[PDB]
Amino acid sequence: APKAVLVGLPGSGKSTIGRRLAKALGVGLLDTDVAIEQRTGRSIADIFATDGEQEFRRIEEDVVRAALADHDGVLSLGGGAVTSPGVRAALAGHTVVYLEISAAEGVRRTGGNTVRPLLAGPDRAEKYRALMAKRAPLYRRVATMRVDTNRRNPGAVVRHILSRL
Ligand SMILES: Nc1ncnc2c1ncn2[C@@H]1O[C@H](COP(=O)(O)OP(=O)(O)O)[C@@H](O)[C@H]1O
Ligand SMILES: O=C(O)C1=C[C@@H](O)[C@H](O)[C@H](O)C1
Ligand SMILES: [Cl-]
Repeated sequence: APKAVLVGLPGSGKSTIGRRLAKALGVGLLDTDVAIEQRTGRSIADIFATDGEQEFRRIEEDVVRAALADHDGVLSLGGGAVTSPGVRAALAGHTVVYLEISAAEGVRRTGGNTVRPLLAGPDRAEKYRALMAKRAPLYRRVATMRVDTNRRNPGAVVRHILSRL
């Protein structure tokens, strides 16, 4: 089982806090987004564009289930993995760290638009707040630890988690 599974909105720090937390624990980071682009050989954008979200979500879920069983390090989920109920089910019993971020900050953290199909285009503030409205209940539902990352720097978020594992 992972030492911890990080979830939260795009730009909440999953990948960054993931890396740093893995380094601190001396374990591997598995980043499901990364695991998908390797498993498929495609970008996340290319999948969303050629295959659609439903098809991404299915590939994501399979990867997520395997990671949850096979990885003993830090597992960072794609930002919308929690929208799959099979994902949410496979999370039950795990150490799930919900990185919380305000919309204004999240908007700004994602502002060099990392790809992110679902944040792409203009009206990014609006889209980000709508992602938050829909997913926040889902993150809270799967979370065993909620960490506010709003005015905490990545090292402090890492320490807050480490101290609570
Ligand atoms: N606690 C934090 N404080 C400041 N910037 C952060 C923090 N967490 C992440 N970031 C920055 O925000 C950007 C998005 O982080 P990332 O780890 O890619 O988020 P996610 O994996 O959740 O999309 C990165 O440049 C990272 O450097
Ligand atoms: O639905 C989402 O919020 C996301 C999906 C993909 O772009 C990536 O899996 C990412 O981490 C965000
Ligand atoms: Cl994300």
